[PDB]
Amino acid sequence: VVDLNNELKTRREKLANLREQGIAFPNDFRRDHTSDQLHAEFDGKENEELEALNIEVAVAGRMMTRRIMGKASFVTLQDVGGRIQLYVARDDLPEGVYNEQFKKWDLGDILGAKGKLFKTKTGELSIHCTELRLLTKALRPLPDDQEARYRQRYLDLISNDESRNTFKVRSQILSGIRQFMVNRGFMEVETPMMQVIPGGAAARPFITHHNALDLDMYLRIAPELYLKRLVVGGFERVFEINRNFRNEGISVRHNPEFTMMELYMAYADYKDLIELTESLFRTLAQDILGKTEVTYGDVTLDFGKPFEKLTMREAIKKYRPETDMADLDNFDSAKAIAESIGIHVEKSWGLGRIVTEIFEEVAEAHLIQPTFITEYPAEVSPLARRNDVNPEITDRFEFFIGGREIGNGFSELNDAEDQAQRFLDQVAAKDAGDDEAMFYDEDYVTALEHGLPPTAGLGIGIDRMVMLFTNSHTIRDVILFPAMRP
Amino acid sequence: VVDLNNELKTRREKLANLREQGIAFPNDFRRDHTSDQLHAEFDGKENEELEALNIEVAVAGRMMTRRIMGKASFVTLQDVGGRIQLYVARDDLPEGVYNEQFKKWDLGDILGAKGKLFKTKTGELSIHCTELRLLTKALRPLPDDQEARYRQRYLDLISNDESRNTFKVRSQILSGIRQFMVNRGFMEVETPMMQVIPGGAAARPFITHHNALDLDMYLRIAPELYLKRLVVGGFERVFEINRNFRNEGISVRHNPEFTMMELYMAYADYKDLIELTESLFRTLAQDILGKTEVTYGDVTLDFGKPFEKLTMREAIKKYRPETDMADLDNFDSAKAIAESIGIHVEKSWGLGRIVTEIFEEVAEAHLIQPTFITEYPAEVSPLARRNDVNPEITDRFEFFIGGREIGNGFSELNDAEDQAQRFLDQVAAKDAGDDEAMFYDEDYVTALEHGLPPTAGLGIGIDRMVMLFTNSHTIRDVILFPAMRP
Ligand SMILES: N[C@@H](CCCC[NH3+])C(=O)O
Ligand SMILES: N[C@@H](CCCC[NH3+])C(=O)O
Repeated sequence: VVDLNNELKTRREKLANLREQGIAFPNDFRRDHTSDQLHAEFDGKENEELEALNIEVAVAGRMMTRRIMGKASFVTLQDVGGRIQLYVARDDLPEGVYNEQFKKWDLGDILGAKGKLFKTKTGELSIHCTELRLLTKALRPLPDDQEARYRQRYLDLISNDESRNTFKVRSQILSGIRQFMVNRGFMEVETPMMQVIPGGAAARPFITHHNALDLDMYLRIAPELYLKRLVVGGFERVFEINRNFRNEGISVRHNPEFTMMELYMAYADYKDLIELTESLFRTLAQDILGKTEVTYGDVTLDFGKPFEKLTMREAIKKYRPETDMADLDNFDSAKAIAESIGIHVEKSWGLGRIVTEIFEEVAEAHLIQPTFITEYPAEVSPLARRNDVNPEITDRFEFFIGGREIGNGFSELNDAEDQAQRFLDQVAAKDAGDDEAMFYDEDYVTALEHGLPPTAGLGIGIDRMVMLFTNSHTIRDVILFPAMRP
Repeated sequence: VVDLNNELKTRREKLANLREQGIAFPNDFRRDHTSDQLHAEFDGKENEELEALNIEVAVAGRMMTRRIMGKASFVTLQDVGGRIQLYVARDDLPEGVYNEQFKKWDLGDILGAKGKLFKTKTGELSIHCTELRLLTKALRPLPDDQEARYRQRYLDLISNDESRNTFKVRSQILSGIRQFMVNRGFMEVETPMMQVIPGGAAARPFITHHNALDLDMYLRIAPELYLKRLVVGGFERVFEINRNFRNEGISVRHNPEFTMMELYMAYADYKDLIELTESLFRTLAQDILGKTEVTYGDVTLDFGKPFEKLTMREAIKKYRPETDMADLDNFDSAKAIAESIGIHVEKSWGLGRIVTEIFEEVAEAHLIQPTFITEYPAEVSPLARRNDVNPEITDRFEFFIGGREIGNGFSELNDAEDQAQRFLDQVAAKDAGDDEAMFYDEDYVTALEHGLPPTAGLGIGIDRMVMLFTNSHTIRDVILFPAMRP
C-alpha cells in the first residue's frame, strides 16, 4: 500500500550515503561457483567430511530472505542456477561489516560472498562467510492481474522457478532442432525481415517506410518465397528459424511476432516431410524430456506410437459421422452444412474454402495426439503442387498436437504459369473481402520461370512446440517478452 | 538482345506441348548422390576399377552445358554440391527419349539421371545414363551493373562458385559461434524485434504501427536493454544473434538490416570480454579456416599474435604524432584540432564527442590488424560504467579489424540514477540536432532500480566478421538478399 513508498525513500537515502563512502557500484568481485554446481557436487556429502575437506568458495546473487538472529544471521542467495545458504557471523567477518553494513542492507540487494562450506541442522548446504559485500543496491523491493508477470518478466523470472526452467528448455529445443537439421545436411540461412512485397502465408501485415528510399516495406509474414529462390539458386536443403510479424490481435494463443522454422528439400514431396516431422518430435522429446509419453495438461501425449494420418475428408467424416460426404462435392449443400454447424460463410468463399472451414470446426479440437491432416482443396493452398490424379486438391498437409496446429507442409508448386494464376486468385479474394489474402509477386513468378526443382517445404511453429514440451498452456509462457496491451 | 524473347517464346511453346503429353512438373524422381560426394569418393579411382565395380547412381541437377555429338552427347549437371558429367547415348536410353525428348530440352532445365560410373578420355568422372528425364522446364535461359548479382541472387548463386562457398562458410561461422558460447554456459534468448521505445545503440530507427493497438512500434535498433532485463531477472550469461534495423542509407558497407550478436555475463568487466573476443576469433579462424594467418585483400591478418590494445588517447597520439595531448583536455583547442583535420564540429558536440571524432578520423583506418581501443569519454558512452579513478571516461572498448569496427563492449552501467541522467543528456542531444541520439526509457530505469548485477556486455557485427573470414570486401557479399535501390 504505502509500504512501497517508504521502502523507496529508505533505499534511496541508503544509496546517497553509500556514494559518500566511496564507489557505490563496484565491479571487481569475482565468484567461482553457482548454487546448482555447489548443490550438484556437494549435497551428497556429510558435515564430518566438509569440516575436514575445508573447501572454500565465492558466490554472488540476490538476497532473497534474511533471518537476523542478533550476532549471527542466515541469508538465502539466489543466482542464475538457484538459491544457496549463507551463515553471516559478526565475528567471522571483518570488523564493522556485519553491524555498520550487512544489517543495513536490504532484500533484493545483490551481494558477493566467500567462505567455507558446511551443513546446518536441517541438512542444508551453506557457506560460513569470511567475506561478504554489497554489489548492487536494489532501489526497489522484491515483487509483492497475472499480466504483471508479462509486463516485467524480470520480476517473474526472479520469483518463479518454472519460468526459468521453461526458457532453459526452450534453448535446448532450438539447439536440438539445429543439431537435427544439420545432421541431415540442411544449411541454415537468413533471408530478409523487411520485404517489398509480403507473402508466404495468409495474414494482415505490418507496414514500415524506409525514410531514405521513399519506399514502403513490410515486416515479413513469412520468408517462404525467398527461401525457394535459394532452391532455384541451388541450395537444395535450406532451413531458417526466425520471426514473422502478423498484424493480428493479441488473443493469448497469438502474439504479433513469433518464431517459425521453415525448411526446404529439393527432390522430395510432402510425405518425405511428414516422416521428417515425426522423427523431429519423437527425437526431441526423447532427448530433451527423457520419455516419449509426455504429460500436457489433462492428457498424455504419446510421441511413441506412430503419429496418426487422416485426409481432410476422412477427418470430416470421423468427427461428424452423420455427414453425407456427397454434399461436400456440391457448393450449396456444403454451404448448408457449414452454416448448420454455425460457420458464417464469407461472400468470397468457394467450395474448397467452405470444406476446409468445416474441417477446421468439426475436427481440429479433437486432434489431441500428434496428427497429420492431408489433401487440401486447391483454393486454400496457393503455393502447393496440384495432385496428379485430382487437380482439385493439392499435395498438402497440416500437423496438429493438442487441438492446435503445430505444423504445415506441401509439395511445392514449381509451375510458374499456375503460380501466377493462383496469385490473381489471391488478389481477387483480397479485393473481395479477405484481409488475409496474398499479394501478387512478379519477381517470384520470374524466379520460378528460371526453374525451381521439385521440392517439399515444411513450416513449424517453434513457440507452440515449446508449449507442448514445457506444459505451458498460453504462448505468453514461452515468449520472454510478450506484447502487452497498454 | 532479341535472343531472349525468342528463347522465351520457344521455351513457352515447349511447355504447352509437355502439358498435352502428361504431367509437366513431376515430383517422383529420387536421386541418391550429389556431385561433391561422387567426386569425393570416386575421383581417386581408375577406369579398370569402375567398369568392374559396376556402381550405379542417380542424380539430379540443372543442365549447365550440353555438347551434342549426333547419336551421343555430353551434359554437365549442376546440383547443390557441384557439377557432374553425363554421357547421354541414344541407344543406352529407352527408345525415343534421346531423340523425341532429350535433344528437345534446353539449358537451364532441371533433370534427373541414373546410370553406371566411369571416366572419360580427359580423366573426368561421369555417369553413363540408362535413365534421364526432365523434372523442371526452365521457361527462362541461364544468366547471360554487377548489382544484377544482388537483385537476383539465385542467378548469381547458380553461376558463381565463390558465392556458394561464402555463404556455406557463413553458416559454419554462426554454428561455431553458438558452439563456442554454449561451451562457456551462455544461453541463447530471443527478445522482441518490435519495441515501444527503441534503444541500445545510436541510429535513426524504422517506425511501424500496430493497427489493432493503435500504437506506434519500432524495429529494434538493438536488443541491449531487454537483454539486461534478463540479467536483472537472473539469466547471468545470455546472448542473442539476430537483426537490428537502422533507417540509415544503403552505402555499400551498410545494409538497413544486419546481423548482430550480443552477449552478457554478470560479475565480469570489459576486460573479461576483450579476452573473450580474442578467443572467439582466434578459435573460429583456426577451426573454420585451418590457419591463424588469414589473407584479406592486400594484407595478411595475423589472428595468431596477441591482438593489439590501445586506449583512445594512445591511438590519437600514435597516428597523429605532432599532437599536443594537452589540447585534448580543453574544448576550444580540441575543436581547433578536429577542424584542422577537416571534421565539421556539430553544435551539439561536447569535448568527449570531439575527441572521439578525432580518434575516428586519425586512427580507425590504420587499425588493420585485430585491435582493441579502450577508454571512451562518457559523453559518447551512455550505457557504460564510469571509470573509478576517472569518471570523465567509461570502462568501454571498441574492436577493429581491417580498418573497420567489428566489435563493441563495456562494463555495464547499473547505476539507475546515472543511467536516467544520461538519457536526459541523449534526449537533449536529440532535440539539439542529433538524429542518432537515444530516447528516454522509463521502464528500463525501473528495471535497473530493481537491481542489475555488475555485468559486462559485448556486441559483434556478424556480417563484417564473415567478410574478413571469406575475403569479401562489401557487406553485400555476405547478405543473401541485400536491400537494392529501386
Ligand atoms: N510458409 C509456411 C510454412 C512452410 C509451408 C511449406 N512451403 C507458413 O507460414 O505456414
Ligand atoms: N548494443 C551494442 C552492443 C553491446 C554493447 C555492450 N553492452 C551495439 O549495438 O553496438
